[PDB]
Amino acid sequence: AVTGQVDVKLNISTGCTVGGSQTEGNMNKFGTLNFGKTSGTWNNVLTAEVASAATGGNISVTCDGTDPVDFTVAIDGGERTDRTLKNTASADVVAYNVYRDAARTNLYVVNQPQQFTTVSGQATAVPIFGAIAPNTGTPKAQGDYKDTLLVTVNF
Amino acid sequence: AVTGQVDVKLNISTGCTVGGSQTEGNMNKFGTLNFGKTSGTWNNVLTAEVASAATGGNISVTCDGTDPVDFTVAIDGGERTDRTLKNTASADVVAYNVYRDAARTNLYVVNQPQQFTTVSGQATAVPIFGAIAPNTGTPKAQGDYKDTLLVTVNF
Amino acid sequence: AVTGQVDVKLNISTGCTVGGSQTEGNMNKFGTLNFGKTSGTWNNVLTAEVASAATGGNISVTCDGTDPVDFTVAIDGGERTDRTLKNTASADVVAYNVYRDAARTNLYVVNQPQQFTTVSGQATAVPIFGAIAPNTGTPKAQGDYKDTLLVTVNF
Amino acid sequence: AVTGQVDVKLNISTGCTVGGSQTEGNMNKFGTLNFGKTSGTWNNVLTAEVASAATGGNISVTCDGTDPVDFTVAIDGGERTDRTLKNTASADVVAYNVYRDAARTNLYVVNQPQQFTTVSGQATAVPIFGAIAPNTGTPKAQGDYKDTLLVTVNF
Repeated sequence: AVTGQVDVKLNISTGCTVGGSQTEGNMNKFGTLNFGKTSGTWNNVLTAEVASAATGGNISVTCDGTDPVDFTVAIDGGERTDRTLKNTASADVVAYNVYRDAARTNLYVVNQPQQFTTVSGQATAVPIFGAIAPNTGTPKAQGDYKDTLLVTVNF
Repeated sequence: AVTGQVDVKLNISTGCTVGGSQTEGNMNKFGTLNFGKTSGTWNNVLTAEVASAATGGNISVTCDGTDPVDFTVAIDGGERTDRTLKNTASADVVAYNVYRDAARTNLYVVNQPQQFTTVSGQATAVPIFGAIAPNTGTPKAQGDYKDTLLVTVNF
Repeated sequence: AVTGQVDVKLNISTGCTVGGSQTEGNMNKFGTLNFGKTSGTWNNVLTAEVASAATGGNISVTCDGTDPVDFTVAIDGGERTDRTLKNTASADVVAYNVYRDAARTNLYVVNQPQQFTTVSGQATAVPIFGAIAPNTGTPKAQGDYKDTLLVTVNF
Repeated sequence: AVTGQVDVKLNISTGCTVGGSQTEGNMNKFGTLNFGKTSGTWNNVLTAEVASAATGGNISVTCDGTDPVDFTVAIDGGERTDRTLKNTASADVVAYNVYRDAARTNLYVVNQPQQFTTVSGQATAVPIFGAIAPNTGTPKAQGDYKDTLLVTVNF
């Protein structure tokens, strides 16, 4: 019998809120990274942007304050922690990655706070740009591949 | 701490691929819209066609299927979202537009899926015809003007 | 082309001057009406006096003459013309008013010359007493609320 | 025509409020310092405490916050600026003073911020102890003597 304590805390004072999300039960549904349909072996880098579940556009984070606030954005490694989509039925995997800029260069490194700014009376967008490498080796099995990345807007 | 979910998806079954592109790092380099050299004030509409980065000709989209597939083409508004080329050093801008037909009539409207057909055993070309209005007012500063339009072949 | 005339005039002879002001560029900075810090919903009437920008005390108007001079004081309605402070970022407003006497009774009516006396070898103070009504309804958003009342010492 | 600017400000964020007051029109009525009845020449120091206009007891200042807040209290010199009560009809004056502690030692010096503490979930009382010197010289005229001290709770 090892009984222990867990201090719970919350500082209600002046915070920042994330728009574009829908409450799926008790977990915020931020959006979808829909690469679309594809064949077994694709030569072009499959690429799609996150579509917020609430509006359809990009996640719009706004801060409830007057002065500028510097908030951070961190995305985790997905269900299996290595950013791989898994086929619903078979065990095939599809490696992918999420970048922050339009040219697939600034990668949202696993469990890292990619910095962000937010200004007076405005909603800043959180671009989560997906990208998949060209698979020109083995044709992955037919079906639907999925993953649930947990995006962590933290301060 | 606002943690949220982003569902990632990919339907590997029977897709369409875009030829004529080169993988620039992790972003597909589709081509170049080279208007060429010009003077400060041009009276003629400057006009050039996209040159695929892989072959030099037009982007050739082919679909990996037997039955005809109807795929769409969407081009965005460029780096600044208003189709303006920017001088590398100064802040001068050069407004332009991309059309689909040879007579500069069917405009690729910003973020719009201009429809396209593709047939059995064939590669369909994606004509991205550039066009710039005659500037007979103020002479833009010397140098190189650039823009990076993101073409979005989606299904 | 409607060209018209604007007669400019100035009577240099024997005038009155306002002390306690600092020249902000080409506009006389008379002072500050600092109500201080407050919570979303205040039950007490928030009340503060003008603090001259030059000395810190009350605006001291003196007249350059020997015989008594009767000069007037007029304050306008603020930036939006209805005496409301505006949040720097959001569009929330905070209604207020400026009175002349210590008991918040003699109101400086919008664009009205509240009379004043000035005597031999003396500086008369211009009490601009601010007052804000008790807001016990809706909590205004966090941040800084501002307004710039133009005080018009005229003869 | 000397037109000038008066910057108005208010920081709505997390403030402190004063209880025990009643809004007399647009001016907070804090209380009454009632020395009571007296004869022309009194040998004993006349002494009474402030009675809040809202409850009848002492002014109870509470701060709308969790952590302790250090607020200040400043009282001015009365209507004539020398702490003298004036007869309603005649010009006789009665010098007095307001102290902070029960032994008439810690004087609320004119226009001075006598410091104060306020703690979690509590209302701190503001003791305004009045005191009048023994007049054993000239008998002041009959009638009612009054004064209106402006108490300034500031942060």
